[PDB]
Parts: sequence; C-alpha cells; structure tokens
Amino acid sequence: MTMDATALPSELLVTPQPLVGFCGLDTARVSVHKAVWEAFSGSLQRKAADRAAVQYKLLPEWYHPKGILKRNWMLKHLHVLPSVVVLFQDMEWNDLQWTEKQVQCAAIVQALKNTLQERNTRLCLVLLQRAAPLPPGEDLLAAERAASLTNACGITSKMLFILPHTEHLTGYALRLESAFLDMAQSYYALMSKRIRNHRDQLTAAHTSLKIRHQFKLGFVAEMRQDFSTGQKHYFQAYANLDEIRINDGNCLEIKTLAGFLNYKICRLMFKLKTPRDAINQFIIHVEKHKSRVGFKDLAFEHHAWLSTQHSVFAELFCEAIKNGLPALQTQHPGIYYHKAAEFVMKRRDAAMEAYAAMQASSVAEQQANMQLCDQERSYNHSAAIIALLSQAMAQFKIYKCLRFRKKLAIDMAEEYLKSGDHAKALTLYSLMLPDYRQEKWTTIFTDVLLKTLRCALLSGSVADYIACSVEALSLRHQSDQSERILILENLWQVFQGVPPMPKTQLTPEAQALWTSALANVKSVEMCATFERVQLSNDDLLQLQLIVRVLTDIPLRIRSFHVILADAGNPQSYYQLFCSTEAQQFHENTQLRIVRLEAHMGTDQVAALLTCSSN
Repeated sequence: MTMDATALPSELLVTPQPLVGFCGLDTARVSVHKAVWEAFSGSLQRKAADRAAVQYKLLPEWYHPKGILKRNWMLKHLHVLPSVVVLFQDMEWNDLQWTEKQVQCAAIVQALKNTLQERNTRLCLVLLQRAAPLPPGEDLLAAERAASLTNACGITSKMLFILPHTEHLTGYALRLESAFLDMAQSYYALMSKRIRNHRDQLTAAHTSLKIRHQFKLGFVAEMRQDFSTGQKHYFQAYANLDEIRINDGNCLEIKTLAGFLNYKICRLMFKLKTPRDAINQFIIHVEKHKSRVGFKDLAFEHHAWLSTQHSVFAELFCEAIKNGLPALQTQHPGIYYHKAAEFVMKRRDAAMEAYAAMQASSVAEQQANMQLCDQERSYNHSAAIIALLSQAMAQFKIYKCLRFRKKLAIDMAEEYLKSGDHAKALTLYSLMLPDYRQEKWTTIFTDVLLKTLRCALLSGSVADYIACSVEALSLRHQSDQSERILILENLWQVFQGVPPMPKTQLTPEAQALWTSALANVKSVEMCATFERVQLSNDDLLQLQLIVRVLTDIPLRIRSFHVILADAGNPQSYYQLFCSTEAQQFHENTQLRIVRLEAHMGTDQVAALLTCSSN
C-alpha cells in the first residue's frame, strides 16, 4: 500500500558500507581465525584508501515487491543479509584425511547453499593450503577437490581462493577484498536493476511503494558510491511525498520520512561538498513542515523533531569539520547547534503547555495521545537541553567566539534556573558577571545580576550574593530606589550574618543551608588622590581620598580604616576625620593602598573597585 519507508532512526550514521558474512566459527579455530579475522580486522587496521568498505557479520495491480515491501526488509538487506557469502575453511593437501576434508567441506557448503537458496546470495570459499608454497599449475588435487565441490554444489572455480601462510595470507586477503568488491558491486547492480524494474510497474498506482523503491535505490547507489544519482532519487522521493496529501494522520510520518531524506541527501551533499545546497534543502523542507501542521503538534512532535532535524544537521556540520570545510563555520561554527537548543527550549515550554492542557478535565485514542504526553512527560529533564547548549558552547568556542558562547552560558544558567538547579547556574553566572561588567553595559549586566541574586540566595553563596549586590548598588540607578534600600539592609544583615530580608522568596531549607555559610567566609564609588608622595623623609601626607557615595541612599556612617604599605622599607559627599598620615615614615615610598577597607556602614565594596594614586 503506502507503508512507511522506515520509522527507524540511528540508521547509517557512519558512511554506509557493504557487509559480507562469516559463519558461526568455533573457538577451536578462532585462535588461527584470529589471524584470519586479523586480516578481516585488517580492513579496520588499514587506511580508508586501502580499506575495503565491506565488513563482516555472522550467522550460525502488480505483484508485491520482494526485498522492498517492508522496512525490516530494508534493514535486513542492509546488514543481516550479505550481498555475498564467504565461508573460510582450511585445506591441507593430503591423501584420505583430505577426503574427509572433502566430505566435511561438502557438508558445510551444502548447508551454506541451502541458506543461499533461502536468500539468493552469491557465495565464495577460502582455503588455507597450510603446507609450503608450490608453483601454480602444480596441484591437480586442487582441481580434484574443486570438482568434488562442484558435483556437491557447482560453485565456479574462480570463487575459490587460497591463503596459505600468514605472510602470504595478508596479500591474499588484500586481493580477496578486491574480488569481493567485484562480486559485491555485481550483486548491488543486480538489486539496482531489480528495483528499477519493480519501479517501472505499479500495483494499481499505489505511488508510495515506488517511493520506497527510490529510497532503497539511493541506498544501493550510496553502496556503489554513485552519491549523486542516489541523492537525487532521494530528492525525487521528497517530491513524491510532496505530491502526496498532507495534514492526515500520516503527515507527521511524512515529515519524519522527509527528515530521513534530508539527513541522507545532506550527507551526500557534504560528501560532495554542496554546502548551500544542503542549506536550501534543509530550510525548504523544514518550512514546508512548519506550514503543514497547525496543531497536534502536541509539540513534542514537529518541535522535538525540529530539534532533531537541527541535531542531525549539526552532526553533518561536525562531519564537514572532520572533512575539513571551513566555509559555513567561518560563517557560523554551528549554525544550528544553539538553534536546536532554542528548539528544545520551546520543546520544554510546550511540555509545560502539555501539563496545562492536562490540567483540564484531561474517544479516538486521545488518552493514548495523552499517554503520548505521558511519554513526552518523560523527556522533561531538559538536561539534554543543557548538553546541546554545551555542544553549541564548544562549537562556537571552536573559532574562539567568546561573546556568543558566553551568552549561551547565561542561557545555560537561566535554564538551570528554570529547572530550579541554582548551583551550576550560579557557577556559570559567577563566570559571566565579571565578564559582563567588563562589557561595561550595565543593563543586561543588572539583569543577570538579579538572576544571580536569585541564584545565590537559593544556593546560599551569600558571599557571592553580596558581592554582586554591592557592585549592583554601585550603579543601581537603573532600578528601584526602595529595592536598593532593602538590599542595603540585606548588606548589613549579611555583614552581621543575620538572615537577609528577601524572605519573600526564601524557603526554610536553603535558608538553613546559608545559615551554615559565612562561618567560612573571610575577607558607590569614591576616589583616591595624593597631595604629596616621594618625600624627603620629613613630609606628612594626609587624607586626600575623597569618599563619595553614588548611591542615592546613604550607607551608615560607621567608621574608617587605613592599611599601611611597605615599598623599599616597611614604613552625597561625606568626609570625616581619619588623619591617615602622621607617622613621619621614611622617604621616597608611595604607599598606595590596594583597597580602601574603611568601615563605612560595613566592611567594604570588596568587588575590586580601587584606584592607584594621584
């Protein structure tokens, strides 16, 4: 009829490769088969240029398509069914035990040809003539034993191959691979012809079976490296899907199929390096899809799948990087990494909506749809969101794009906020806030500042909390004055260590958590000036440091401190007595204080605001 091409992801993520089989071989031989398999794993030892694509696997109206009709047929074709069958055996040249070799290899090839009769596959046999090498044209018993084979089965002579000694076995394995390339491409072409002949007939114009056929056609082509032909048959299948009706119960499956198709064709793009072509196909179909659905769209569908769309395309971005293309990433390291990240954000928001529509009183299996939601309720951790953010983070960091990755970092911390996970949010914010002050732009600086307020109060890193709060009061004039007053009260509280006021948010658990704090914690702008330095060991300096408050609200005028320095030798507007210098120290030392540390109101500004000298 019109059955799905496949509902199976995680398929052929690596470059698809042929498979030729090896039978169930016992441990008794596996040791020497080790060497045997070594040559086989030699395909994985050698460079891709030397490496043959094929690998190994083990086993013990109109008429309906055979080999195409179902997606498990596709997959079983992919790896379960080898294009060619090869059974490796040993052949010691002897007299009558070698006749027993004849009978035994006859039995095994009889079983093998029965299996082939099940599944229409070409066969080859490999024999180690473990004896010493001899010239070709010497062993008539080779012909005799081939004839014993043929009367048993009829396998052609040339399909027989020999790997006498390991030092010989290696080269004979290389040419084995070459011959296998031969037969494998032969079988692949034969199946290609099968598909095209199938496609020339319609079972009463079902029109979707042929879609499966052209899909499998692309499979064949990419097996045979004709990437262009197969990718364009894929795209033609996309066109065919377009011709199909939309918005039915199928349209979601249509969208997923087109996702498969976009995946494959974009692979074949970047293999052929047609970048903007891949971009155009990507967009074209994805906005097709956004149009095609207006609802249901429970938005773990067509939104999460949108996320997976950008996920696969990011996969193909990194695939290009492994290939080495710098184009789109000089443009945008991952155009779609963070994009899929915001798509999983909308995923989670839609999940919140799902909970909302659930909070309604919540017969065509809508409960299963609700059960869908329950399934969708599972993928609500949104930690995978955080990880996708991490990949986008690193991906943009690849070309050292600090700003963008930093703002994705504040994204991460915001998400941890949404999840209620204050800790690591606070960590990333702790990194960002000095950065944001370095960007000098106070607006978002303050916005992440109140975010940090929430983060630290929830965490209880009240040292960090108050540091951000105080550099916030520095220039908090963009915010409410009364909240400045409240926060200043919080400042005196924390300096005393007594619980801070924003109990309007606080709940007792984290409250106690930070009550634990500050037992360990150990430690608006004004100006420093000098009337005289570099003295003649007679001068007397004095308070040239103008203590200015740029906060509208005052801080309680408590007290003062000055800290002595040792270079060379050891020795609105509010001003009050300090007599900072009356100690007649030694000459030519400019004691410029690291930080002010006078006791106005409380200890200090601590967060790194102190000037040098005159």
